[PDB]
Amino acid sequence: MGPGFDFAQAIMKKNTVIARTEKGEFTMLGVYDRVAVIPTHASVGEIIYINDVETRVLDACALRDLTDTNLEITIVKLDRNQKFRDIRHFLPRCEDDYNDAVLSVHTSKFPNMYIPVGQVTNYGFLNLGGTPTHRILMYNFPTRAGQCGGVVTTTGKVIGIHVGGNGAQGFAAMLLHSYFTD
Repeated sequence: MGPGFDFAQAIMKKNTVIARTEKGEFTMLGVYDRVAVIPTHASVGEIIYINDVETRVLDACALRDLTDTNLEITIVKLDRNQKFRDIRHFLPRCEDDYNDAVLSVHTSKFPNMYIPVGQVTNYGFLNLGGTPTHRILMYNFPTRAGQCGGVVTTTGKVIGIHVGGNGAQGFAAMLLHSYFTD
């Protein structure tokens, strides 16, 4: 409908796949080469389905900060025959607050879904499903089961992936440029 939705659509149309694990179907953001991200609660194993194709997992790393606290981001390298468009230049370098974000989801359940979530707070610490978690972004939208892995964007920046909610607020794990240096 406007420039926020434009940037979000551009990311969804080229940099997402549908990932299926034993724990469900997730929006999965491809960042560069064969490297993607997914919430750690997806429990990625040795094999994952990518757009309903059986795919070997070459590497999976559940990120933690240097306090050894959960960040809820798993970086996956996929044995796929095709590279993602490199979007690392759209990743923030530092922790920050944002105005006017969009949460975008693409699964069998919720195809072509875009949600204007408004102001995004650098929330920091969250007890996420009983797990102490750092680098959490918060938005005041009643997000639902099926939106985990959703991409959070502003115009020109990919800032996070949706990892949970409490019925009134939604929570995303930050993406930082420093996670994807190679």
